Amino acid sequence: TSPVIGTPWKKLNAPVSEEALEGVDKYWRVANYLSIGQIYLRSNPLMKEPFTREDVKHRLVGHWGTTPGLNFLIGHINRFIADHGQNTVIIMGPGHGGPAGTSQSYLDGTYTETFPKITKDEAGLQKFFRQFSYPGGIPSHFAPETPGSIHEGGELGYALSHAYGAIMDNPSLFVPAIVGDGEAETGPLATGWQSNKLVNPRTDGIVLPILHLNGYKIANPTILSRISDEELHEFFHGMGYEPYEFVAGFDDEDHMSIHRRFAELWETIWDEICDIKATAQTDNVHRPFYPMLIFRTPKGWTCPKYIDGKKTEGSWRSHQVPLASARDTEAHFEVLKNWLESYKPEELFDANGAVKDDVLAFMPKGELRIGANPNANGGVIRNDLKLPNLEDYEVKEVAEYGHGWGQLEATRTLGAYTRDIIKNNPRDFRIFGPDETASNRLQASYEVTNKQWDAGYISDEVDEHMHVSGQVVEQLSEHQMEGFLEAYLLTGRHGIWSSYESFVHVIDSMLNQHAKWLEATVREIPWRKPIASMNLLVSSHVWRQDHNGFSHQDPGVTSVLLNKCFHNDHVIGIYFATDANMLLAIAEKCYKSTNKINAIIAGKQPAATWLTLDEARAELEKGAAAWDWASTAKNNDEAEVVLAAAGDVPTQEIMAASDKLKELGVKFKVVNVADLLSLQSAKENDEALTDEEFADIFTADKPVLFAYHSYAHDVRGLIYDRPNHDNFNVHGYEEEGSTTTPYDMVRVNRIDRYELTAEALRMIDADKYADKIDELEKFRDEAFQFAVDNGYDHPDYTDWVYSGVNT
Amino acid sequence: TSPVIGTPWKKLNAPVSEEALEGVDKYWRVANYLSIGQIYLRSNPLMKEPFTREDVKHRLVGHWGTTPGLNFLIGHINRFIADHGQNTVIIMGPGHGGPAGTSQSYLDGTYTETFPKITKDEAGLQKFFRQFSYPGGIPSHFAPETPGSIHEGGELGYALSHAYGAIMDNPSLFVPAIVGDGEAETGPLATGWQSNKLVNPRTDGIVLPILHLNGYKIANPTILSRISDEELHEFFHGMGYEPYEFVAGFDDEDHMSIHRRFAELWETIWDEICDIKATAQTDNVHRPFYPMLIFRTPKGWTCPKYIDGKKTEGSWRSHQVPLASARDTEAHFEVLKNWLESYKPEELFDANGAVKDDVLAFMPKGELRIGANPNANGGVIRNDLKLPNLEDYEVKEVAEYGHGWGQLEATRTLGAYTRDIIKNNPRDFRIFGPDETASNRLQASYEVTNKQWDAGYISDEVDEHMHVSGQVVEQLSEHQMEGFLEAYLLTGRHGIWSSYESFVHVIDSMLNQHAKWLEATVREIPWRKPIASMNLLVSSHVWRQDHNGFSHQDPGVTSVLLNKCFHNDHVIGIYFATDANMLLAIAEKCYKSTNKINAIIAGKQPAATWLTLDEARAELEKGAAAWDWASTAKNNDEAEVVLAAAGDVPTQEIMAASDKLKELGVKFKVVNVADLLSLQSAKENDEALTDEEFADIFTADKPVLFAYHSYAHDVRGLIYDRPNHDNFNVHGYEEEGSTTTPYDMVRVNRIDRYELTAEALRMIDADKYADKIDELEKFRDEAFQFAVDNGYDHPDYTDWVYSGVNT
Ligand SMILES: Cc1ncc(C[n+]2csc(CCOP(=O)(O)OP(=O)(O)O)c2C)c(N)n1
Ligand SMILES: Cc1ncc(C[n+]2csc(CCOP(=O)(O)OP(=O)(O)O)c2C)c(N)n1
Ligand SMILES: [Ca+2]
Ligand SMILES: [Ca+2]
Repeated sequence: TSPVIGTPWKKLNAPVSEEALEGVDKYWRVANYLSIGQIYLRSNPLMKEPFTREDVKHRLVGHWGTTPGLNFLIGHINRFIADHGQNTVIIMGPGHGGPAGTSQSYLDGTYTETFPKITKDEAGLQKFFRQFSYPGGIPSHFAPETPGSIHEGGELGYALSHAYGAIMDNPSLFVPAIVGDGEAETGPLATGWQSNKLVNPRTDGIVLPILHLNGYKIANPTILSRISDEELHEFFHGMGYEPYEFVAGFDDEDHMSIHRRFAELWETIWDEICDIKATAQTDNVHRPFYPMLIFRTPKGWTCPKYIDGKKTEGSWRSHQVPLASARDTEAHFEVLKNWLESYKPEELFDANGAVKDDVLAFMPKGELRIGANPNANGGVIRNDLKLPNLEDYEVKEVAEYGHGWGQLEATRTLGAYTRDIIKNNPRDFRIFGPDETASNRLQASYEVTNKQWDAGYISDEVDEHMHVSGQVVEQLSEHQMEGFLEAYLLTGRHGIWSSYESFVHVIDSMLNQHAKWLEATVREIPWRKPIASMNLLVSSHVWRQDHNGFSHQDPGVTSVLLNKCFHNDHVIGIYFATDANMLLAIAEKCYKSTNKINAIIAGKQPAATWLTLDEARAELEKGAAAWDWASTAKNNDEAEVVLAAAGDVPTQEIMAASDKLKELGVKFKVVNVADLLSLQSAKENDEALTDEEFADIFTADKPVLFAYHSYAHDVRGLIYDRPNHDNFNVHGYEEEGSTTTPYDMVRVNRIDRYELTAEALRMIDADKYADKIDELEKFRDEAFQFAVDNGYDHPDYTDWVYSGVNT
Repeated sequence: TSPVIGTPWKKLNAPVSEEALEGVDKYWRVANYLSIGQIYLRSNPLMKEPFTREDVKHRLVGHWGTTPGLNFLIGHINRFIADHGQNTVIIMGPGHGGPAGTSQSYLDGTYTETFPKITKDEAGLQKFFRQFSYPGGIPSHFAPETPGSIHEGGELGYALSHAYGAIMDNPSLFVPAIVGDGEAETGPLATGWQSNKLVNPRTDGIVLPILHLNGYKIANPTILSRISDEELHEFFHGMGYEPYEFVAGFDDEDHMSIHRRFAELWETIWDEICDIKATAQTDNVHRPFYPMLIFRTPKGWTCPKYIDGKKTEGSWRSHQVPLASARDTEAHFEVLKNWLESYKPEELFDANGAVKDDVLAFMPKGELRIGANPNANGGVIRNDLKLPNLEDYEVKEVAEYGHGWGQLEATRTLGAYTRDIIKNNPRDFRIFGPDETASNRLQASYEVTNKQWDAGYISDEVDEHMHVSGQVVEQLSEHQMEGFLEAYLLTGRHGIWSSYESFVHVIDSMLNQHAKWLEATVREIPWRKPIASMNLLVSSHVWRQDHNGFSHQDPGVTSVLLNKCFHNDHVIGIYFATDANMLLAIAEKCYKSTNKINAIIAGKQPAATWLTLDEARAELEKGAAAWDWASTAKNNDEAEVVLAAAGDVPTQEIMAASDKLKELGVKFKVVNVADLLSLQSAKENDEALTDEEFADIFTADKPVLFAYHSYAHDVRGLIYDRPNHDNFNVHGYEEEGSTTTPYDMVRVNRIDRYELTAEALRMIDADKYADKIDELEKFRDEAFQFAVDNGYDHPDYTDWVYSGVNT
């Protein structure tokens, strides 16, 4: 569970001291100086004579525009943290403001504690400026290499989904979430505002949304800066917020007047947030209007108003660098010098290059610091879940009645197990769902918890399994559900979410950014401790989207995840729950895992159980296993064909084909694949089957019929350098299907049992079996015609039960 | 359950027809005519010449002031019921407006269907005017003898508690509840207004409170008529009502315009109530402001404006009769004649004496009639409870280890039993409690239902066992709990309420009124089918109010109920649950019971269990038993003294005395009274023990030591004519006690085991035993001193178990 840090939700009960504001104004000046430093200077950080074009970087990389606004807010938030003792994480939406985030960590001391080479003197300062967005150095964004970051802000949109995920089950946590006014135009951001109806002010922390209304994005004004102020205020009132607006920097008002006005506005906002938290201890079923701050300042604030007779301060022109070169002419270098000199660094550093005591006296200490708070390194908070005994959830009937028994909905088993994990790990585990938790059969969790809902209630006849507090959250937004969970994990908790397989593609780009976050962490951030995995139940999959049709038929997230499977990062898991027992073995491995995205493809549709839990754990350990109890061949040499499957439905059809092939006395080895990456080149993936183990399972020389859940391309790409790879006949999804029957779905994708049988016969001897083949092909048309005439599948398809069952 | 009658919550969707409103004014006129007739005329209803002073009544008995106003309202309600098809019960707050309710029943034709002797002609009018409030006739109030009444309104103040009880689990029922402005000054009424936070507009019906603001009570203006209209409006709004005011009859405005205005306002109020009922099918968690009608009309409306130079219309002087006598002078007869003529009775009756057809054409028919509605005759709705199996609740351990076993809280047993009653009779059974349901140990109910609460919710940390709908209701008003349950039974449902014994006295007057309702019903109202019994758990009793003290120590309710045990009405049960097993037997008896007020005196303290369920049934069947197993005497001749207890605690002390009498070789009978009315004079009660059965149990010649739960005066008055009654030595509560120990409570009322032992010896041989008697007296003064010194009771009192226990 999240730790209670400092003295939360405390009013100052006194005006902000003048000496604190002089601190903030000094922070701002030194942060802006460090920020311009990182962008423009390779050397001479303090402009010791001689200071020349030689000291300026050859390529200017990084963003000024957003930065001075961020520096202003973080200065004021640091003052606020020290005065109040408030557990604070910032979300930097404008992640391209990376200079503001590195400057923060430097100034609060966490940069030097984390990277000892980066000292507090002229030497460290030189290295600090140079290394920014520099080969062999650190990124342009508020990346995971930055202490204080749980949000890089590279792909804009997720500032609010992450803020709200961070405060869930974290009642002492305050999150200023700084939202770009351009970011506000993305879809993900636009729905994120609505998150204030899915958090409770007693059991969760508090998000303060801050609209960085600097008027501009890259090359355009922003919608929200160019609509009437009355429309802007209404918009945020209508999303359940109390909008405050701060305007500064558009006139000659002196900086200390600005700090006084801001510090007083912030404390008035803070006082309302404390009354919300005090009220929540008595009444947490009435949703308050949560403050938010419209922060309207000029983009590029404090840079030169004009450069080359073009407007730069208060323009889109300041977004990257207001001055495109400092090397090209004397005059341009002069501009950089007067700009850097405008902050008066001579008042900010002592002789040996360190920031003066009186610049940092107001700052917070120890774990309250932005860069040192454990919420911003949630692995140090993360505990192992108390897991219940896996054996308690096993489908025992496989052992009694034998392989292929029953018509169980596999995902109900993961539902029972996940229920009891929530029972034993209250406040540490959450399920998210895009209005699909029940549809994906995880509703067993409602036995120990509720859907968290902090909008209106109306009736017990409709409002089932809802409470203002609960470990399940649903909104119809893959972006919200991915976003919430990501931040929950990054702040040291655990969970899972489910989606219909086709609509996983809505958050492909979020999976990408989270993969990339994890790739960077395992590679080069050993201080950033492991977080619980992002566990995604991919269900209501293509083969059984026969009730919804072509729109809902796309297993392609497999292809997308395969694009994050390099360099032995081991940050991606792709699992095919063959059955309920294999789903348990995968759930066990995923729930115990850290630093991964786990895709678990599992049918929710009635299907057979093939494996005992013991057999499934043994198979999962390797990723693929021969099924000796289903093989007719006793060794590889005897085997005329290999029948391999990956997925509940490809396994059903391959297992049905095996039975028809066994009636013709064919010698065939059956193979199951639960771990896609177990098939990956041994050269790329040191956890994959060895080429000797691969050859053992799939044989060295025989024809392999491979029925795959997703697109054949997936497998054909993975096994390019595997032994016997040219003898893989890989059938998968083929962009065929509609509103039809389960049999038609596999038929039309040439993965139905009758086709898989015919293909095996073709691969053994098309001549010897030309007749049986022809008969199979005629049966396929017969079986379709049956569906069209009757409106359900032929009973040969429907009523089949593995020969190996005793009924 | 309560039946769905007519087309409930229907909008009219058109103006009221002129024809309908002509109807209502005729109704008003004829009902004013029938009402003055009942008060003043013994003969010659239609004033056929000669009409003289000899057609008047000698004694003028009945109330006018309220009646014209009631007649106006009832008329307009009948128009409403007929146009809409609305399930409707009225509550006549000013029950002294009896003439209005009888007038109603005659006109709707339920009077002639119930009393075929009272026909629709001059002959029937003559019987009808005579019979009213007249020897060997019918009462002055809206008594139970009147179809449409479930509320006499003799004892003012219960109008709203009855209205709100009536609507509970009755979603089709509409209850216009007419409240006197004088009734409003009473406590029970003043608190009754708040019942709108304890009812739900989906699962319960609607009460429309109508304040009959006629300006006056008997001799005084009413407070609510002489405060500003602004305060009046704010008052009702503050109590969660939408107040509507109708002012009429204080100017020369024509009757037909008054009708037009009123019907408009009525249909506007009805449209609101329909919108409330429609909304509630979707949102029944948000409490609406319920409409209420301030009806401001002159008291005595349509009486002479003056009589003998005294203001009568719009004055307290019309309260009874504005015409003090119609026989004292001729002038006074003229005033009566003129008054009766101003309704133009020749337009209302045909020369036959039938009320014409144009007068009733507008009226409701069938079961929608105020008279015919089954909710006003609840017995016709009353089903038997599906009762669970009494054996399933038995304390089995008395068989195992013998009489006197355990320290169980008896009320917990009653509570598990009643829990299962609710579970099996959903929407048919209710528990009421004045914030004492848990304190009296009846909270097992919370397993299957909740406390009904329709004010605000705030937190799951305080709002336990509470839903907007449930079968348990709690307010800190004994008047509300008693009132709600009364109306719940009258409308043909079942329930129980519990109270601290002392505080049952708050509602003595309501026990009186309901007993009298039941007395009259069983005597001469066979058409009024039998209603479920008013079952009252009387716990937290005098002996174990050692924690609260003197104020909480009053078992008087027994004394009060005995004053309603006559004529073999059998409308009062007074039971003492000896233990949990006696309580189950007493409970089943009460829950199957009808047309009774059952008072069940049972302790909630840890006590011994004396009887199996079979010994309990047996003992309860007759209402007293000899405990063979307890007696040392094997017959009545051998016995030296009879020990008798009524009540758990007297039973304990008597049984402990019995063990000290046993260890001195004394021979004694042990008797237990469970049903107090079994000791009643067999002259007075044909269910009481016969003088033979009595003398058998209590011997005919032996001295009887009687430990009585309550005041000794009770038993001393009940047995005045019983065998061996002068030999009864009755110890009971004697207004001694404080905040003290359990022993000191019995000690200071001379009913402790040591005094009971001493008295048994004093009644055998004051002299032979003067050494044991003196020693017992010295231990009483020595165990009290132990308790003062150590603050718990002497181990001899505390650790005692009956002889006949243990493995
Ligand atoms: C999803 C996405 N689309 C496009 C971009 C490219 N992009 C990066 S910064 C930016 C403008 C952002 O402006 P705003 O949020 O207003 O930031 P600020 O003014 O604070 O720099 C754009 C289009 C992106 N990073 N992410
Ligand atoms: C508790 C109680 N106290 C006193 C009375 C005696 N009583 C009968 S009528 C009456 C006045 C009632 O006036 P209101 O309710 O305003 O009746 P209305 O004006 O409709 O005649 C009184 C004091 C009573 N019935 N009940
Ligand atoms: Ca911007
Ligand atoms: Ca009155």
